[PDB]
Amino acid sequence: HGYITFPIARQRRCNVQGGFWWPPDGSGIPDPMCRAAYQNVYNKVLQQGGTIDQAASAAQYMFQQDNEYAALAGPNYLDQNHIRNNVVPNYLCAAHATTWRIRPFGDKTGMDVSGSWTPTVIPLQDNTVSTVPIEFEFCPTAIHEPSFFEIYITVPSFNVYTDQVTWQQLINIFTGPIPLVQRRPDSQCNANNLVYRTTVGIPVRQTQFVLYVRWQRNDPVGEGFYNCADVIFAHRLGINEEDKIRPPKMKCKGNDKDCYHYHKCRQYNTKDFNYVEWNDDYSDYIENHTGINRDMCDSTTKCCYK
Amino acid sequence: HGYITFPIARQRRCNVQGGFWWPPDGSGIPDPMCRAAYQNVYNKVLQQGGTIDQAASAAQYMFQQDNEYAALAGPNYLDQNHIRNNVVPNYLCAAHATTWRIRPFGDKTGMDVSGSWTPTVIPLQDNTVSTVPIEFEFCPTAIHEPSFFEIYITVPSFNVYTDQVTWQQLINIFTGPIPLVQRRPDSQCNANNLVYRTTVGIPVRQTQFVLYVRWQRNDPVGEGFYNCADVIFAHRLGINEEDKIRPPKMKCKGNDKDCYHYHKCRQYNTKDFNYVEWNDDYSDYIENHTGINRDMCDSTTKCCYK
Ligand SMILES: [Zn+2]
Ligand SMILES: [Zn+2]
Ligand SMILES: [Zn+2]
Ligand SMILES: [Zn+2]
Repeated sequence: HGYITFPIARQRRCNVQGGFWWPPDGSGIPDPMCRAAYQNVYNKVLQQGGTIDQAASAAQYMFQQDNEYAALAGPNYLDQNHIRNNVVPNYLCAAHATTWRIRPFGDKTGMDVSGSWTPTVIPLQDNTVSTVPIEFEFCPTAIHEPSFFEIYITVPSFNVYTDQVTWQQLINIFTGPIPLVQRRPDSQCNANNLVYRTTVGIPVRQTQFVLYVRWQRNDPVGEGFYNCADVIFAHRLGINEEDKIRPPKMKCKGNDKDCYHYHKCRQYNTKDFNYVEWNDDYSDYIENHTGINRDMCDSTTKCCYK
Repeated sequence: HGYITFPIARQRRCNVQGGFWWPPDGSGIPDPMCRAAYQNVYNKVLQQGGTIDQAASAAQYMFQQDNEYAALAGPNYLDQNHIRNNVVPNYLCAAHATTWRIRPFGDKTGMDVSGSWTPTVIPLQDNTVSTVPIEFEFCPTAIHEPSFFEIYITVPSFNVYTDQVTWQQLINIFTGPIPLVQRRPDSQCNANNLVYRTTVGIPVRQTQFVLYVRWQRNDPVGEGFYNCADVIFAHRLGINEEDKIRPPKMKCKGNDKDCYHYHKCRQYNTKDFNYVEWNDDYSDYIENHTGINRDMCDSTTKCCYK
């Protein structure tokens, strides 16, 4: 049992943020995607003749079990076609938990909805890097050995706003054991003294992407843990350094001066231009001249029935 | 002569924002990409033995001539291979103006630098749309007829932060005459009573992209006007509606109430979680455990020379 702590797993972030214990309808959950995830399981149980308590119990079970996003593979856990077709065929972010009446693994299908899932923002040092190394931290709340990990990244055409995570949209970037090490005082994990920690080069994406992490136990039970992690790279602002022409080193003089550890925790207006007023009228232009409901003729054409 | 007013052309936005007349080194330009564009032409002239005035004159000529981002094609303006190889082979956003000593068309190469160019933000009604109609507005400051337009969009793999706009990264989405019509009171154009206005379905992009607009005169001179326009679609926040399970219409009662024109112009904290303090420590985690300078051993390992 466990979950990704860095980058924080989707279901882990929803659990830690809370507000899901009361009210029972999930209206206290501040994140809209964690709220929509809760409310989808809640609403689904109600549709199937469940009571408010059975609906709230199934939705709360999905959030509470953030360390048990699991599926049993049996003794044939190394068979790729067995995992992709029988163990986790779909509902990848839920680890194929689709039965609210049967626990384990209940119904965690709320976690596979598409939309604006909050990501870990990784800033780029330079916008030209091909890969960014990240030190993955997997938090085991229960210690299980022997075990191995598989880390996947979504293909560049995956869209988190509209797409379900599928095996056909995932690229394997890691496979093998991850050594069990001592947590650092820094650790995002607080279950025991140990973590799974490793550097993985993450291929750069110009869009929000998903990192799929499978933690498989090498045993006849074949229990595997599957987690979705939402990530995004922040681009560095300014000119690309390689395009920047530098001035020659000069020394100048004249009576017109205009002619020549810790870190820090409207501006575009000039003496010859008012950006605030211009950008407000330009925002209005965007609204009325883009989309299926844009102004075409009504502000210029008058008609009557003859 | 003219420039795109909607979506605002790259060189038009830099000109309107101002701050480029004084100081002569361009330090008064508020937008970093307009400033880097100015300073690249300024610095280039200085490197070639130009004086501060010849450097400031060439950089100011690039900004001032926002309606003359032009190239002469000659009588064979319909020959695609003549345009892509001889007329505008490179420096597409500058309309291949590479000579500061010779006017027209001077040096406008500052406009082809890569980086965080400010885009027109177009909000999506739904994140599942394939195309978004926009009403293009081309502002003619000089009226020229007969003439035609070609509108291009960049390929999905184009990256504005690092890539030069090339013909190999552009997809033609419009070709033909655009009727000359009366400006609307709404108009972003203020040169004369007329504009070029048309609806074009813009293919959806999940990243910042460029719209390349070529306004060609049908005449033996074959003067063409070429403009880059930076654009981005804003995604709608929340759950994708198609994934949303709705509750059944119910009527409830009990003593615990928790159980059941014009428009408008920290929040994620709950009674059971402090997000502000958690998200500050998590931002610090990102900084120290991502990138080539992340902490690996130094906070845990002590060494000495024997
Ligand atoms: Zn376990
Ligand atoms: Zn420092
Ligand atoms: Zn003209
Ligand atoms: Zn309204």
